[PDB]
Amino acid sequence: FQSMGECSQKGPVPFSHCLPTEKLQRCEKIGEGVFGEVFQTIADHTPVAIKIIAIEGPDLVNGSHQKTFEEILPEIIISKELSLLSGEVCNRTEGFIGLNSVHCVQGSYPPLLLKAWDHYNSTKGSANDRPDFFKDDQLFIVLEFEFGGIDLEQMRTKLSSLATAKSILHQLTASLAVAEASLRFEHRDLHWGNVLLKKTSLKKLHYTLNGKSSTIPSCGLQVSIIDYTLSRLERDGIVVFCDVSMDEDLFTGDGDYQFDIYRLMKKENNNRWGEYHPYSNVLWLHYLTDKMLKQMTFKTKCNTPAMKQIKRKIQEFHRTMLNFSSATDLLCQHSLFK
Ligand SMILES: Nc1ncnc2c1c(Cl)cn2[C@@H]1O[C@H](CO)[C@@H](O)[C@H]1O
Ligand SMILES: [Co+2]
Ligand code: NA
Repeated sequence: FQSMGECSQKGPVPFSHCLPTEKLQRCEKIGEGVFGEVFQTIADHTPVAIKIIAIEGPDLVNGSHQKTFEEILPEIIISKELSLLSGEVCNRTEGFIGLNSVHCVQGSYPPLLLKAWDHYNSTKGSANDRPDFFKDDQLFIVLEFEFGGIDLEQMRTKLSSLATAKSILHQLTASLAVAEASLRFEHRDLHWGNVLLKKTSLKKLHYTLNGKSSTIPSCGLQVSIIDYTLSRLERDGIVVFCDVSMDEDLFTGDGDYQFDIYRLMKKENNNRWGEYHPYSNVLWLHYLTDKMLKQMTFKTKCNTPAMKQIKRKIQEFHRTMLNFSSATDLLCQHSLFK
């Protein structure tokens, strides 16, 4: 059965099942990675994001081998578990992205998606191969997500002030804490492409951690965490994760603190990726705080002592947070969030 038993179709479906004519025609490419492609479209007046990953074939795609179904299952499972936290009671958060559906699709790549791919290449430039070489027996996983807004990297020059950065860090820490508490979750790849920002009219956002509800001032933005390709969690003691113990390349990057975080995770976990080490979530939050202070540039600087104090408190968070054991420890004990 398709979509984890929430679609009545059995066996692979064509692209047109997921992308009927008007939905396909409205696709625009919004992102990419070695994994594949991300398109935005609209259905029932509501934007969605469609992540398309080739699986099970022998061709290199963007320079790498395609995952098998067994290899892609963890991202599918984790996407669903994290989405479901929006509807839970004891441990509840909307800070992970909604998952609408997941399909296994068979076919060559739609010409209309190639048109969108071309437009992105012509305007932004792509690091990927044009995905025009797939045959009619090719399998894909198509994940349809809630549209989460714009990634923090693309918002480098677009945020109002460091007050907004504080909200963003609080939202991220709370979401991670709730997922720790519910699922013994580690994201493991929370670079600034994976933090999405969308406008909200809500003044406060709500979460529940181990039965205790609280709120976070939004500063007009709702944060969504995406991309569970490297993530880990467990349910009733059964662990789902990406075993990267034998990966060379993941640990040899340079030129950004991001690449150090991979090495620092490996140090923390002794290269045993099945274990639960929620300190990895602290390391990613440190990397994001570091981006907030060193790479983000804000429309309004910290011009008054009250704004300079927010800046100082974020600097203080940066210099103290590595002494906390988990996002839960940070949320519950760090002075930034009191
Ligand atoms: N649900 C989303 N809503 C909005 N943008 C999204 C997504 C996803 Cl998933 C990915 N992206 C974009 O694609 C890139 C590669 O994954 C990300 O960095 C986002 O820009
Ligand atoms: Co379906
Ligand atoms: Na969200």
